Amino acid sequence: MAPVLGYWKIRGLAQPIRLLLEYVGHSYEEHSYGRCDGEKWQNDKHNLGLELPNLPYYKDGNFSLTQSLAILRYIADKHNMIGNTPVERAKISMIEGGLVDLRAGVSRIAYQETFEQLKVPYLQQLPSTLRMWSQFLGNNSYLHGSTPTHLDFMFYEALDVIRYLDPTSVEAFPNLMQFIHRIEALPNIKAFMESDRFIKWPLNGWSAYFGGGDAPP
Amino acid sequence: MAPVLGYWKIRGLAQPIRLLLEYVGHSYEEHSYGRCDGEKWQNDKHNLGLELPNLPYYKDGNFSLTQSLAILRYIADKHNMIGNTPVERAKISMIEGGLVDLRAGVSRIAYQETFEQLKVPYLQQLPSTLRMWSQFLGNNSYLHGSTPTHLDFMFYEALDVIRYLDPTSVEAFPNLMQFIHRIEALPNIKAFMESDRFIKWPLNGWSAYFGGGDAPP
Ligand SMILES: N[C@@H](CCC(=O)N[C@@H](CS)C(=O)NCC(=O)O)C(=O)O
Ligand SMILES: N[C@@H](CCC(=O)N[C@@H](CS)C(=O)NCC(=O)O)C(=O)O
Ligand SMILES: [Zn+2]
Ligand SMILES: [Zn+2]
Repeated sequence: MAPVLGYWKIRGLAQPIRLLLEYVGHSYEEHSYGRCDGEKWQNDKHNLGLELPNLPYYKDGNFSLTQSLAILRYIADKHNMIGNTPVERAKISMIEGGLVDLRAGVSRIAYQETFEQLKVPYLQQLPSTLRMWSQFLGNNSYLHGSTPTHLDFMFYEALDVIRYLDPTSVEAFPNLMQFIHRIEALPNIKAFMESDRFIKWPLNGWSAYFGGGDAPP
Repeated sequence: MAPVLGYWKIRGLAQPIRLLLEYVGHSYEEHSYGRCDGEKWQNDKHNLGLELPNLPYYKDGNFSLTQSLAILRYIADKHNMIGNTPVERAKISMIEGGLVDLRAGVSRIAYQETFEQLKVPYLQQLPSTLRMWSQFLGNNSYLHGSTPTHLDFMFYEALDVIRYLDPTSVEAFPNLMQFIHRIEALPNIKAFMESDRFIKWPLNGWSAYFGGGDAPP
């Protein structure tokens, strides 16, 4: 019946997609692959009709996609959240790119042993990165236009992951904190987050020294 | 008068932009940062009017962008290459994501001392990735539609870099070689590749162990 979103049973790259789906209210099924389901994925991989096999994937009948940003932009596009002029469309793609980097910064250091060493320079850098994001947000409720878009769920997830790594870093910018609360207050987001479905943990792949494991440390 | 692309004087993330710009004739000047211009950049960084400062950038009057894919898409959009329906748009974004992944597989190991060890499993996985790309392209001349797009220059650059790392990986796929030759024969691209301004080297940032340094070994 309903479209499928396949991903590891983790937050990671798919969580902004789930948040967007939930916020716009579109029906979907998740096909989760748990920590011990590596081989199940291997069996499905070349077998789902996908043109560029990967996780996450997204299947709706005949139509299928991979690449998390493409999936997210597909849903976004349905709600006219990707811009209407070359200038605006570009601006949105820049925002996405920066948000991809914001998230990936955490991922780049989370999978190696020396994470606690790497954390040190990371936090030296972070405040300017965050400052950049807080000036870009400014006094607006959302990153672009005046209602939530996929950029906002991207940004929320990144922030939330990063607050976890160091709660005070994000806490130093009032507008980012108020943003975090703004999104958590969105009724479909709140309901989702309070539901059976919601995946609080892990933030990254299970094998991560930070954001990994079956539960928080 | 002319728009400005700014980047390190390397191939890297900018090469497909440059290739696209030279293919369509969107006239431009290139503000180049050399190996020893770290300080230069640091100082322009916050005084170029950039909302999200970063390399590469693109300035065109009052308009500016960062994010390599965003710049790429801005130009492509102006030339009708990012699709016209939500489905087509979404597939194009999927192909982009796959292509960024393909280029990044090189970058993720090339900067590490340990590159020659990491090379070995990279080359074990590589044949399966190239197979995916080879079948996705099939008998078509170009990745999407019937004329060159930004995807085809992202793809060309990724494959050229990979061929350099391991020629016969790519030569095992005749359709991929024909694609490389097809791009190289486009008259605008050819004249470009033969010009003084072209950058043949380095592939990655100078400080890299694969595709780094001021010239090939
Ligand atoms: N750029 C891709 C990266 C996807 C990716 O690397 N996915 C990983 C986990 S986050 C995976 O398990 N891929 C499946 C596979 O390698 O077969 C995206 O955004 O989707
Ligand atoms: N996701 C960005 C990455 C940008 C990036 O990492 N740029 C590096 C060089 S590859 C840089 O020098 N950034 C400028 C800076 O960090 O100040 C893109 O695609 O443009
Ligand atoms: Zn809808
Ligand atoms: Zn033109």
